[PDB]
Amino acid sequence: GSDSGTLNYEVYKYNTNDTSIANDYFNKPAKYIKKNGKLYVQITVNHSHWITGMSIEGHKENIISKNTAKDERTSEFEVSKLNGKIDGKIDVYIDEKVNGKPFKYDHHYNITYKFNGPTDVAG
Ligand code: HEM
Ligand SMILES: [Cl-]
Ligand SMILES: [Zn+2]
Ligand SMILES: [Zn+2]
Repeated sequence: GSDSGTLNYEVYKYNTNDTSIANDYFNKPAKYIKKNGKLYVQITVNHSHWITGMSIEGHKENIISKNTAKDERTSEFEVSKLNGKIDGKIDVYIDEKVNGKPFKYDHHYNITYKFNGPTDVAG
């Protein structure tokens, strides 16, 4: 195997096998890195300015890069596995026009990640 690379994943509605409304805001694929004996994923979101916070498996995002022009950011999370489901949280805050009409949105959600990374890279 390889201790770094890309991995496919999907974001599911919490504790279901259904695609989350959140899923479109997550760029695919992510990357993974194994370092200091631990496993990490590096996930890029779009509409970054709408997503005020993220955590996975109880760990808050560590923002490693931002692209202000594309309204994207890349966040690193420690994970217990590269293949399988891990619950996470996302905070969303929107206050701007949608189709010309003011829209406001302020929610904190649970989500379930399904990671489809390699099975031969252990912690
Ligand atoms: C204009 C933008 C958006 C609209 C109109 C919208 C609308 C909705 C609606 C109607 C629900 C169902 C709530 C319920 O029935 O209780 C929902 C749930 C949800 N939304 Fe939002 N949403 C928007 C943006 C976002 C964004 C940017 C994210 C995250 C990046 C997000 C993440 C979620 C999550 C995680 C749920 C819970 C159910 C699921 O996982 O699909 N939404 N949204
Ligand atoms: Cl979490
Ligand atoms: Zn809030
Ligand atoms: Zn809410």
